[PDB]
Amino acid sequence: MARFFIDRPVFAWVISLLIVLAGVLAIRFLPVAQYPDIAPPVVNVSASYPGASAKVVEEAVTAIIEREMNGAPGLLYTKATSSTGQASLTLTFRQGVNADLAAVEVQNRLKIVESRLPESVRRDGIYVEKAADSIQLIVTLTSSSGRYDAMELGEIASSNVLQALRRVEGVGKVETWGAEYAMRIWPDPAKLTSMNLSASDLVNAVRRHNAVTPEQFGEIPLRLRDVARVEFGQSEYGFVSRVNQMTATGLAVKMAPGSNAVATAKRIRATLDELSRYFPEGVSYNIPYDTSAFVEISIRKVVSTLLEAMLLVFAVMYLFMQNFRATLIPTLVVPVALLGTFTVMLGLGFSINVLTMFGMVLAIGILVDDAIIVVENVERLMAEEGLSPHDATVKAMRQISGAIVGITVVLVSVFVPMAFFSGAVGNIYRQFAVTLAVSIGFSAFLALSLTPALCATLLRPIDADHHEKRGFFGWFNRAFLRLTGRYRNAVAGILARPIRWMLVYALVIGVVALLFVRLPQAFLPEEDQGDFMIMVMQPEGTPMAETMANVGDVERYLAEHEPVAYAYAVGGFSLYGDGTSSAMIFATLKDWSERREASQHVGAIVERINQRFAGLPNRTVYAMNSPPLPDLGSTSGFDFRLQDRGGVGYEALVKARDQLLARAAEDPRLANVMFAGQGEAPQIRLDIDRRKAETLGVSMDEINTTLAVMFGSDYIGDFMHGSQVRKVVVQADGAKRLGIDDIGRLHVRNEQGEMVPLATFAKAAWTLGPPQLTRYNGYPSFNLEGQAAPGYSSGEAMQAMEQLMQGLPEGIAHEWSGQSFEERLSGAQAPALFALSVLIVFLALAALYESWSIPLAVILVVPLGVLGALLGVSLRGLPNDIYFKVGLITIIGLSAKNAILIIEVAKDHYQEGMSLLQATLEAARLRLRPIVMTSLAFGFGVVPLALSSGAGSGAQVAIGTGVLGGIVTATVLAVFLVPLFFLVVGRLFRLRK
Amino acid sequence: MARFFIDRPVFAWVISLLIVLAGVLAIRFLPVAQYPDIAPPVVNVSASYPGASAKVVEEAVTAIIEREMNGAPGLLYTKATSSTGQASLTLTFRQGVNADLAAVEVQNRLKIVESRLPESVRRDGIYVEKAADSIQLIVTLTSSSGRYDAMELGEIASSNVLQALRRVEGVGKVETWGAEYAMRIWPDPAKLTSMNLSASDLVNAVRRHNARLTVATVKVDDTLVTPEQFGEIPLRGAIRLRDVARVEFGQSEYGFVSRVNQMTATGLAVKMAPGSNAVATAKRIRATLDELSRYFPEGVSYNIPYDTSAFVEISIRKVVSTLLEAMLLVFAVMYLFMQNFRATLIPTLVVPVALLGTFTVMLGLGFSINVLTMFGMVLAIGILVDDAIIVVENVERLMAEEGLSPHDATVKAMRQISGAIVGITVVLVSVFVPMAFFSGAVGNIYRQFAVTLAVSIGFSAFLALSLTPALCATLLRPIDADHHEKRGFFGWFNRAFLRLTGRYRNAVAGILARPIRWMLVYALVIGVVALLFVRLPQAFLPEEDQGDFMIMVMQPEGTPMAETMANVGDVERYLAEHEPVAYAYAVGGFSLYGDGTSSAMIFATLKDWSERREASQHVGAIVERINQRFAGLPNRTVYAMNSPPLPDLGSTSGFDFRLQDRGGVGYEALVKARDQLLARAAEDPRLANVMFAGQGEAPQIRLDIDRRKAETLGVSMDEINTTLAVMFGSDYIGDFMHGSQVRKVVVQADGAKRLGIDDIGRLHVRNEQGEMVPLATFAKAAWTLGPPQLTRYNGYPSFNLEGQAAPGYSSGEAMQAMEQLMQGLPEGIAHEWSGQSFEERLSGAQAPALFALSVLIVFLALAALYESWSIPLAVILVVPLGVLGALLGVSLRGLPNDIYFKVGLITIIGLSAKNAILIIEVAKDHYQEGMSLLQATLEAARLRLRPIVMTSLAFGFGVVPLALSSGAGSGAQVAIGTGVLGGIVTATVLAVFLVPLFFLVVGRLFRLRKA
Repeated sequence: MARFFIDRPVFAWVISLLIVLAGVLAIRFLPVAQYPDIAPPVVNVSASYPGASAKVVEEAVTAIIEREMNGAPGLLYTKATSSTGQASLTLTFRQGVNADLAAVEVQNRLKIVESRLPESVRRDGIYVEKAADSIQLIVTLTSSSGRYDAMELGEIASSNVLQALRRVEGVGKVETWGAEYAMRIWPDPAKLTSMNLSASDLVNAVRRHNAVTPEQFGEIPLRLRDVARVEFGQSEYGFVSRVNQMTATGLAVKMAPGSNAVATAKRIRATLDELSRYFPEGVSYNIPYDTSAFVEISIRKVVSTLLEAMLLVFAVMYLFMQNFRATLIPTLVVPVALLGTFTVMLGLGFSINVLTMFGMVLAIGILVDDAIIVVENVERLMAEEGLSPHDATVKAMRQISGAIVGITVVLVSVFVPMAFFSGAVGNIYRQFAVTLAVSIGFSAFLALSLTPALCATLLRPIDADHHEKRGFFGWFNRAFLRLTGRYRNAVAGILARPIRWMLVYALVIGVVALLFVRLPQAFLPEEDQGDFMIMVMQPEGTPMAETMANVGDVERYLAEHEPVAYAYAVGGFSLYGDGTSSAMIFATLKDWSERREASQHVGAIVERINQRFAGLPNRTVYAMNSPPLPDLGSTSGFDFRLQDRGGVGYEALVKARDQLLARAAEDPRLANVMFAGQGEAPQIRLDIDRRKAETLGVSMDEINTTLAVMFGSDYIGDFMHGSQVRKVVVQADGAKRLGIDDIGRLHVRNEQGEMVPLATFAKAAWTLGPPQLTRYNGYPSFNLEGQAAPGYSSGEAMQAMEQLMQGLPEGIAHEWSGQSFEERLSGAQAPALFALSVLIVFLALAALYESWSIPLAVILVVPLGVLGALLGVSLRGLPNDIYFKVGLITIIGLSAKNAILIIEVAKDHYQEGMSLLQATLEAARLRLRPIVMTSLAFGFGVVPLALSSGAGSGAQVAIGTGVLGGIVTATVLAVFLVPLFFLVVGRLFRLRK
Repeated sequence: MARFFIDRPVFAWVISLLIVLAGVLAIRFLPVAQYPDIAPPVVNVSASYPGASAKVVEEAVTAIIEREMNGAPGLLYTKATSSTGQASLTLTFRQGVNADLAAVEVQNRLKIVESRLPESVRRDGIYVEKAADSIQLIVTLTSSSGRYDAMELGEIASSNVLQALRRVEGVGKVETWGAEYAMRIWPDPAKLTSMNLSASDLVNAVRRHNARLTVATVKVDDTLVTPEQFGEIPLRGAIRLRDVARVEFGQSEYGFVSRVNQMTATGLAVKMAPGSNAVATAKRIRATLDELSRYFPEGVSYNIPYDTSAFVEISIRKVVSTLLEAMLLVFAVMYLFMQNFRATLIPTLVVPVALLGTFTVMLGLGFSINVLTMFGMVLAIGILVDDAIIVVENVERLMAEEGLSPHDATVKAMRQISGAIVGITVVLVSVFVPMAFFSGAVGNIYRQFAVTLAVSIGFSAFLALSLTPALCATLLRPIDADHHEKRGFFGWFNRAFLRLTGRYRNAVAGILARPIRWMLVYALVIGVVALLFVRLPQAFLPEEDQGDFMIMVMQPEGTPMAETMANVGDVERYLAEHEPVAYAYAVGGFSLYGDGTSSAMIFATLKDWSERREASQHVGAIVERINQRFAGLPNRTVYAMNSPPLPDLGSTSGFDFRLQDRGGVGYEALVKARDQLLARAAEDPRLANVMFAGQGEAPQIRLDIDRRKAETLGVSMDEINTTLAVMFGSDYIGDFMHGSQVRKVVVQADGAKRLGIDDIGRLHVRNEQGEMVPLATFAKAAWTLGPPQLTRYNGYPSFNLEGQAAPGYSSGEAMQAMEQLMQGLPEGIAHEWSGQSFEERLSGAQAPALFALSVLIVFLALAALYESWSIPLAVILVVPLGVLGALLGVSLRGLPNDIYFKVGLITIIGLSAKNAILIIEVAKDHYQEGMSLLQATLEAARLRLRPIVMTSLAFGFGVVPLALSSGAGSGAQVAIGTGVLGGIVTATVLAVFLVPLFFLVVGRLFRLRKA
């Protein structure tokens, strides 16, 4: 069809312009994110057994539900956490499962197993939801005047902000982190012990008199305040959200799965604008934590990188062609293909993410390659034979179209298999594959439609002045001619002793194998997200005052030695277990431009935070950067599950856990390996004598009420306007300090009501036990989370954990979860990835060139490029990762292209009659210049990624360095060994001459 | 496209290799089953009202739920049954809806009226389930050491076997039947007479006493809910160990009586997860059971008394073996004729690739590998072989007759046949696709695979138009002079076939010479085909010996569990004496009720078919010996389901007549109307056997409560229920009998053995004050004859009537006749057809319409292929010839016009049509050359003789094994065989002697002329 467009330039221009218009419109309509939809579908099942406690809930509810859900279609795995009187089973389904249909199936199974579950549980009702549990944005209301305090701000948010934020499209759930006033003026057992009451008297009297100030609450006849004289109960600070050492209402925002974070954030901000339009007096919304900002800046940076790559490719193509129009043609080819790729992305639903932009940046050189071939040949014909631009273009098309077709076919074929892979790794592969393949296809189409027309119109007959530059360009031309002569001599040398150089090639293959073995595997690299979390782990049940003081210290440190714009945290909420004395500092860093030095990088900041809070047994303040992929995983470190598949028992499982933790501490590869589960806590066991209950005349439930007045919630009447709370909780437990044990002597209200302290009616034990019980995939498990020590990759850390598991008592498994599971999947997929890519290349070439020998040689070419990629990544110290594997695929494609460039022409000349040796040498010379030109163009197009620096540059460096090294060897080695490969193959298989 | 691939062999090779790899992966991922799911999505709602009258159950549970369900999306119809103590509402949903979403909606609608339902049912909880009552495999653990209790064995199973089986790949559910450990309150029958039972009060005390703290690490670890702890719990002399409980309980939780060959075991049913290979899943289960057996304390021997997977596997084996043997026979025939090993190799390579492509498409669409899929695979391999063999034969004959080199011969042969190939592909597509339009998924599968196998001949349009031409262009080597024809059997056979061809040409010339007579013969063929088609019974699926039979002992409404066990033992002994049963596991309850005391299920696995080869040892005869002879007792209704067909939906002329509409007419009035209607239906000749499937009214006793006197007295109605509970009262439960494990507590008068009948309206009742006053003073017990179960259809109490059409009378005609016979019945009563009747009423004329459409499309396509409006008529006329042989064979065999027969007939039509198209195309080409119609026709007949003979011989010999099948799936195999074999024989002979006549007749009639 090339001739058709040659004679119809207007038609080609029309097609190109239509493509450009479609691209612009698609870009306007295309959603923008950072990463594709890697979030695995997740369904949460929640049940409650108020009449039960921990480890009875697990046996009666958790185990039954998890056994029923076993065998669910698409069920990736199951994590079941059973607390006291509450069971939560999160069933993670594999990527590609309809969340709603999955929830439907879960509900069906839940109804099927409902009968087995305790009737109390059935009446309670087990809920099934699909909401994500990852906070994407936080909202805080701050009153500048200070008129509205925590309770007032919380009421304001609940009245306006809360419902409006839920109304916003794209957010699944808005969680509130505020608190409301209460009036817990109730004594401790020290007070009652000094007295002779079991607090039924006073609590009941307060209830009667309610039917009022805290003083008046205490001053109640049993008007004795002293009997109830305690610290002024006020739950207004109950779950205080500490933003920059201040108290503000916390509004966690969890965006709904499959929702554009940027658009959802924008909608949230607009709704907050309206709420502030109806603000009370001084209240204003101050979002302290956001994720979309890094997404936006990353997209901007990659766009800038793309522009720079385009500039560099123009530079190289000019250096070779040395004429503006000739360089102009491929530069015009580039954007059209990119815009068509954008349109296809919109058609397939692929959102504009960092990965697709990486694909475009890599594409640029591959896109220019074909037009480079076309224009180079047209110029050669227009100079050597002096053909008119039209005639030169026609002849060049006649002699170049086959090469164009072959190169495009091999590239698309190499980018085909990766798309078929599933999982989040499959999604990343799909992004890159779609981008590259569609771009290359459109590049070929333009190289056969637009490029010929431009070569026949834009190109003007070169005169002697342009023919002999007599300058730097002339020097380049003469030097390249000299290099071509030396290259011909070198290729003759390569073919002189084929056995020797083939042995060298086999050595190259061996070195490839060794390098691949040495290179450590890893997942996507870390980046300076601009925000991080400092989990202040505290002893379970420690006074919340200690946690709050520690949080204040953290906030001050972040405001003294760190560049933190927003140091937000929640008291009573943490990934430690969400305990009342557990907090997490959701710190947001300042601008990345301000944070330019290495110390100002988030990693160094976190390291300094750990150092500052090192040597603190009281508070384990562990800082962590935001996970690079917040969907598949939630913790920066690996997710290890210590499954008790053998059923060794809880105590034996704990022994295995502690031994593994000690060995991990010994292991140099591992670091910061900690048990996410909370430690054993003292649990009192009141073995109240039921027969004694019968004798006393107070029911066991009546005795339960007596110990509820001893320890139990009863919210009757509050009046404080601050939060407009009408619930004064009579919780004698929390008020003053009832937590201290009463095993010495409990206090009981007998049938008479004389309030004589309980002597032995309750057999208090005050033992200890686990706060929660965790099972993974139906096996009791302990969640051990660690990280790789500096100088070791994540894959190395995972392998270290696996090795240390060896030696644990039989019955202990090393299950992986979260991002660790995806890393295992990627490591398993990598061999299939490369092997399938090479196989598809071979088959495509075989069908294309109607032979097996030609694809055999082209396949022989690949290991050199693979070698170069490995060499570059090792030299820079980068680990093997998904980006490295994609780079490997690209290098396979480029090496195959460079191989074909020589091999096809050599095959043509050989079939004409030229001796295999002679044809090989002649081809090598003829195709030297196109190979070098295209390879340099592609390499310098990838250079900006390799040399990228700053926020969101680790990924760019990771992919670019490997691609650059591969293309470096995919040319230097190829131009010498491809002739050898073809010669040897032609000797092995008698090609038709 | 042949020219392209002829020039590019490696290209075609690559395409074929891609197809092969895709096929391998598809087979790796394809689901495997016996039959595909055809049943419309059905939701079962079950509820239990402990100790409630059937009429009471209908009034509260059945009616409310049924009424509310009306309105669910695609609710095709609603059927409801109200037994005593439980009710079941089957909601049949129209096909196309997702069963899961329907189940969720049903659950929500049940939630809507949960409150209205009685509190006891609320505690029990309405159970909603997608209809999957398919227990494929059964695992039982017998007391191997003779020292393990049934409940002990069940404990071992639940602890270890249950969870492991749940984890096993492709296991939907592992529901169990084994008896457990539940308490059973066992007071004396004089408890109320002596002092008072008032067991309600003490059981409420049990529930109240069991308590846990509400407030946080502090907790209570004291709760007494066990038989031993019942002496420590306050049970309200009064009842306690400290009070007077005495007789505690026994038999723990009496449950499903599990006896594997009269040996106590534990009931552990297993169902396959839908979409999982049953055979492979069975293998997984077997290995897991091996490991667990090693675990077992040498007394828990695992037994498999039931596994449907075995028959599925053996049938699939039969089919696969048939495929392999067919390929071998094709090799044999092609060597017999061509005598060139490479030429023999070519189709033996081409065919499997097309099969694998069919597998790939099948996986893509979602169709699951089933006996239907594989059986029809064996149908189209002959068609697959046919196209490859005609292509290679045309290539080789040019290499022999002419001196064309393999490449040139391939080019010319493809130039000759390609257009015909395209036309034939289209024709076969248009003859197989219409089968999909049927509302029967059986026909849909038999379409999809056969359609993509004619489009495996379309993959041959990418192989036999691409790969086969390429292979012939390369693998074929020029004939080694005449060395291929030596003095051996091969050469003599070749010479003899040449002589036969000469004789055949002379005979065809003779037939053409007198066309009128042979056309009259063809009309006679039409008449014979018609008459044979008339005299043939209609069926849907031929049953086969699965290797197992199910027995259900239905007994009077309630029989003592001891008596039920006695009858079960009698049946089991009879089976162990006069029947070849490998395993005879018996489980109480189950059957229609599901847990009914009278009901009893016997899963009895037969021996291997080899030892049961004798016809009397076939499952049909074995079931025949049962249900009579030993069985047939008046009260003991022991009936053996004679190998319930996996698609339990096939019904030749079954009428699902439902006298649903009540219109206020009393149950008695509806009974009268039912009797009148069934009598009149018996009288009318259009109708046949008509029965009232509902069980006849059994003796009973009612108790008019003294509710008015209870209003006057202090006796509450709940107090009356408690007095019943004292004497005739059970089904309440307890909790926490063994730790977290939740068991039950059941009040039983006089311990286990009350031994009382006169308790009816005799027991005194102490009032609210406590004064002993017989409720019999005002409450009266009266003998009655009430119905066992109340059935309501679409919200109307109905009498399900099952009938068949009288021989020769149309099913729809008989349904109209049923309606007319009803016409005139008392007002308020109406009819509603269900199941097969309902579907037929919806549409029954699909078949003629799509058949006519297929004929029209074929005619148009042939008109395109021949470039004439007259020539296709001959190809159309060819069709009945093939039908003749299938009809003759099925008549001689006596087999019915089953689905297998019909599909095989369609396949034979396709094969004969392909042959006819080839013949007529070649004849037309020769005519267009200039040769006279007669001579061109003769030449075409001569040429298109050897490929047809080879095709027919290979396919027929491949089909012969199936036509001679011996047990182990014999039914379907022999149906397919008989049909295809007869069609092949007659089709081939009549075609080669008549299609030339057809072309000649058309040419003379319509004045065909040169271009």
